[PDB]
Amino acid sequence: ATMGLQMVPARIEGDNIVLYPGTSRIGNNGRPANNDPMYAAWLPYYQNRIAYDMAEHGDHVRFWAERYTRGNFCYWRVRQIARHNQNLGNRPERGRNYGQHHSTGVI
RNA sequence: ACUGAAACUGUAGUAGAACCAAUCGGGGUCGUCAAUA
Repeated sequence: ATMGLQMVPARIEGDNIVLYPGTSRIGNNGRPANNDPMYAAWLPYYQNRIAYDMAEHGDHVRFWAERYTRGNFCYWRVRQIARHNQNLGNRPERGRNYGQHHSTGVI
């Protein structure tokens, strides 16, 4: 279960697998370096739900995200999301803390 | 400036000899499963 920290989001694109670390950078061991955020955004899907403006696997999407904190780590919480053609709208304000998930306001 | 006639292409001969539809295989048995937050 510790091995999941060492995995980067990836997409194959032709004969290449292309890594997508996002705003964070791949540390030497493969974990997100120096406590920068998780390589993928978290799309709240079940316990809190962010429908478009429900997204499915492999939807190309454009979205706002907010850096949120829990425990030793932080991540980009998807705040609102649109299909890549649509417009995601104006910058959202400070998100609500969702239990132990605390907003940083970096959006 | 006188049509020849009459005559069974029949008679004898086994599409057959040899070749395995076969070779191997206990109707058997134990460790999880799942990936997030």
